[PDB]
Amino acid sequence: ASAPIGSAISRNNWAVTCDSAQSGNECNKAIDGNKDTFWHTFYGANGDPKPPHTYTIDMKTTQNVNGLSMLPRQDGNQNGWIGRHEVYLSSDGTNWGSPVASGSWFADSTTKYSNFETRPARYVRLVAITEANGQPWTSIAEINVFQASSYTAPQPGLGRWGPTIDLPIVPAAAAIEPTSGRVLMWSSYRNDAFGGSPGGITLTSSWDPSTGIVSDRTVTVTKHDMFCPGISMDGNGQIVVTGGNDAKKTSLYDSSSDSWIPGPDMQVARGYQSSATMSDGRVFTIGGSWSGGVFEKNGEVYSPSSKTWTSLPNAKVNPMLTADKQGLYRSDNHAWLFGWKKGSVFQAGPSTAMNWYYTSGSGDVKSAGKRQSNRGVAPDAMCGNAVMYDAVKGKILTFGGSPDYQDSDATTNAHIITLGEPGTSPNTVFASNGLYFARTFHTSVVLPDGSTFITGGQRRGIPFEDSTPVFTPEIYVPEQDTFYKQNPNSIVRVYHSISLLLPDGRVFNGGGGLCGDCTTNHFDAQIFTPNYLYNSNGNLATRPKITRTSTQSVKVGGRITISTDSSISKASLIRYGTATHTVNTDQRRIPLTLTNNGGNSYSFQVPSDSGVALPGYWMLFVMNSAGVPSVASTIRVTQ
Ligand code: NA
Repeated sequence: ASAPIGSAISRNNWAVTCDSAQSGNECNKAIDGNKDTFWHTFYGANGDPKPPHTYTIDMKTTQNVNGLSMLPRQDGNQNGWIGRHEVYLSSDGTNWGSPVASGSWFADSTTKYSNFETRPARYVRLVAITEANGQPWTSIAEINVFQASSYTAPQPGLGRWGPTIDLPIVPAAAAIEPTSGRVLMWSSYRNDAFGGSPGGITLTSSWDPSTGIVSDRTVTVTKHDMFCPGISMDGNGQIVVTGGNDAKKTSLYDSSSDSWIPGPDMQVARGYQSSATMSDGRVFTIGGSWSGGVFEKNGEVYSPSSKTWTSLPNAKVNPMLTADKQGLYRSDNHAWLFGWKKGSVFQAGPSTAMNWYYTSGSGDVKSAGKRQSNRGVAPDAMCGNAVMYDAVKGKILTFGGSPDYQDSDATTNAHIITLGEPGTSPNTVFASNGLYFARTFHTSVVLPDGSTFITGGQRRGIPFEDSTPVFTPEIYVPEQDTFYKQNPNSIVRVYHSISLLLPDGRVFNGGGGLCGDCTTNHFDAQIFTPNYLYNSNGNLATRPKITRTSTQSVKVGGRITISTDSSISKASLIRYGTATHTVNTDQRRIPLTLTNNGGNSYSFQVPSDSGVALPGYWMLFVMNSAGVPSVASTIRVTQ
């Protein structure tokens, strides 16, 4: 199950309108209180009018709406089950504006919801754009509207949440398809659960920011249930998904062909391990005792060229283990890994102990010291996040998490780690005064400007429970060494949520749950629009445009020339991300130094070090003096 974010509104006084209704299947059947009676559009003898179909509610009064429920026809028949939909609010009944929520509902008879940010409204409208099976009708047994306890206008200058994207599944794993710009999400063998999988199947779903279409697809070709895996975008631009429910499998997603390809089996079966792309396009993985057994799982490395997994037994997991109470089952999970110089992998935590992993010969691991500051040695921060916001200066921001995977209090601790040469002890200091809010299970993304957006989580880690939620996101401004609270959202994002940067510079935040019958499944996502996209008036700012790119594929050391429509002040490269269970080893930012060629023409050099400019796909963003970013240009960086 799922749940609405508010309280059901009294349907006493309501006035409802439909595009059609078959006698017996009248509009009002939908708000009668009887799950046995439903509204149904014309059929048979009345004809079969295709969708869109519409349900308009006049609540007669103004309420703080925050959601809606749609209980499908419970008579064993599928006819009229809403797939694609859009929800609109209106204070007047004429001017609706943009949908507050849209996406697709899974084809089943469970109550479906639309949770959205609170908005004062008198009129509601649900548009059924499609029928779950491609049929013409639309049926609704019961429809409810929810209200917030109160309404608080988002404050100016602190970004905005919305709209909500409804999905058929809990997006507990997501990636950005670099070629398409689509957000790819996967759950498990089921749309709402992982437990009891026969393995070999994965439900996936894609959201296209450009069209707003949510398209779903079952993957079986790779004979893998991709729940609880390792994710890395290799040197080739292919997404490497490893283990999880099918502990030894590897599945390869090729954005280019929009296809899933079976990969080689890992040497060791793992679940909940982290994997990281190396300076040579290879993928390194270590740990993962959630599945495939609980024992010391040393490193192994994947060669996209030979399509082999090679064990690196001397790349020892032991030094990176946290002191988790549940033991190894959790202690080797979600390592904060970063591919660095010369085939090295840096492990920034969660363990207090940081380490250098080497991939030559049978591997090696060297101690890089302890995460600490003037405030002390940092404790284990299981499920804390780690973001490399300046790969040129080797700057990594770390924050939140807790000593144990669950039933532990989250921290406010935040640190800056500055990496040097592999084998050396990096410098670590405290970040400002730490987070405004302790959190675990939160997610984060590095934005075009080098700031880090941090959202969701809870104060105390209790998987599948929406307790002690943090609704206030924070942004860390490196230049200022300051954290800034942003406008709060309304939907809890704890265990199993994700965040990804979209090519347009907005953040996609979604998921949480995946616990079957629980009422904590969130079959949605929301868009956060950072303040850099607005002007003072609260309207959207005008964005520089990249009118030209000399090439869309460059070698490390390579030079790119672009023309813009306006004079640009700054530019950055951001590696395409992948995310699951707080881990995102693919994203990183490179601040570029621009050569002003006159006539709004500029050139920049891509770092010559493939351990900085890890190969794969990147997004190029230009900023005007105002600080407004362009939408990204996609650049393939090859070694
Ligand atoms: Na009814």
